[PDB]
Amino acid sequence: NTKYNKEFLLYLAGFVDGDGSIIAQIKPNQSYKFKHQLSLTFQVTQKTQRRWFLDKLVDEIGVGYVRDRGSVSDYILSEIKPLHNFLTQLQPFLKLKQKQANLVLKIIEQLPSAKESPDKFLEVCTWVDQIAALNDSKTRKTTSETVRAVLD
Amino acid sequence: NTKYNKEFLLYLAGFVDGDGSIIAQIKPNQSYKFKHQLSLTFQVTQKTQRRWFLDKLVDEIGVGYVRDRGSVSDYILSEIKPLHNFLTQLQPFLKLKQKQANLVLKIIEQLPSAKESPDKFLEVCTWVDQIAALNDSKTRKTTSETVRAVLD
DNA sequence: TCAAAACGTCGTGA
DNA sequence: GACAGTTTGG
DNA sequence: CCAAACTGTCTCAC
DNA sequence: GACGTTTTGA
Ligand SMILES: [Mg+2]
Ligand SMILES: [Mg+2]
Ligand SMILES: [Mg+2]
Repeated sequence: NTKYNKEFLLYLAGFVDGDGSIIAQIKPNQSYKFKHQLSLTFQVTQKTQRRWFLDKLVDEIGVGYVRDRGSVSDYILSEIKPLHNFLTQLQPFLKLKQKQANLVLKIIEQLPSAKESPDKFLEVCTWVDQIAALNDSKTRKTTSETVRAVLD
Repeated sequence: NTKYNKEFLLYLAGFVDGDGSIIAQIKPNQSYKFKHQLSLTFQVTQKTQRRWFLDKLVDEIGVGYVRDRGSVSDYILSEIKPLHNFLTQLQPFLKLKQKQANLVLKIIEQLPSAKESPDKFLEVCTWVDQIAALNDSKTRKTTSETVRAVLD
C-alpha cells in the first residue's frame, strides 16, 4: 500500500480539480446478479501531445494506465484497492472534487455488503446518483431509479 | 510585497496547469508610440457556479479580480508588479506552463527597455510569439511580424 | 501615451 | 470531463 | 457472476 | 483556454 509524497498530492489534487474526473457508474449487464455493474473510475484527461505527463502519472502512482482516443488521452485508475489507497491520500487536498472522492471511498467500503441485498445495492446506487450530481453531468442514462425498476 | 505559502502554491500550480492560462498579447492600439500595447494576463477559468473558488483566489493572492462571461467566470491578474511577484513564486511548481511563466517574467522585466527601442520592442514581441507557441493557440492574430510591418 | 479594465468569442481539450 | 456500451477471463 | 479492461462519444467548460 | 477589440483613467 504505497505512501505518496505530500508535494506530489498537493499538485495532483489541484490538477485533478481542474482536468480530472471522479466517476461512479451503474452499467447494465445481464451477466450480473442485479443485472448492473457498479463501476468506479479515477481519470485525468490531457491532450495527446502532452501524453508524457499522463505516462509520468502511471510511474508516480505506480498503478493504472493511459488510454488513447485520438487527439486526447486519459490516465485511468480503476482497480478498487489501489483506487482506495490513492483517493484516501488525495482526498484531503481536493477542493472542487473532494465530495466526489469521499463518496467513492464510501461506495468502495460498502461494495461487498451491497452484493447481498437488492436494498443495499440500491442504497449504494443512490450514492452514485450523488457523485453524478456533483460532477458536471450532461450525458447520464443509468441511475439508481433505473436499477429500482429493474429490481421489481 | 507578499510571500505566498508553499502549500497554496503547489496546489495552485496544479490547478493552473489544468484550467489556468498564462497569456501574452500584442494589442494593436493607435494611441501607443509603437501602435501596439504589450499585455500580460494570468487567468484561471471556472464555471460560474464554482465562482466561490475564484473569489477565494482574489483573497489569497491579494490582488486581481473575477470577471463573468455567460455561464463561465475568470480570475484575472494583469497588474504587472503583483503579476511578477506571483509568477516568480508559482513558476518553479508549474509542470506544463513553467516556460510560459518565465517568458512573461522576462517580458515584464524588459518592458521599460521595450518602450524605448523599436528593435527591442520587436524583440520582446518575439517572446510573446513564443508564449503563444507553447499555449494551445488557435485564434491568434497579431504577432511580432505583424508589428514589424506597421513599423515600416 | 501609457497600464489596466472592460467586453467579446473561436476551436477545442477536456 | 463524464459518461456510454461491450468484451474478457477466472 | 464478477473486476477490470476495452472502446466510443456528447456537450460543453475551459 | 486563449485569444480578439475597445474603453477608461492618471
Ligand atoms: Mg476544469
Ligand atoms: Mg480543463
Ligand atoms: Mg487543461
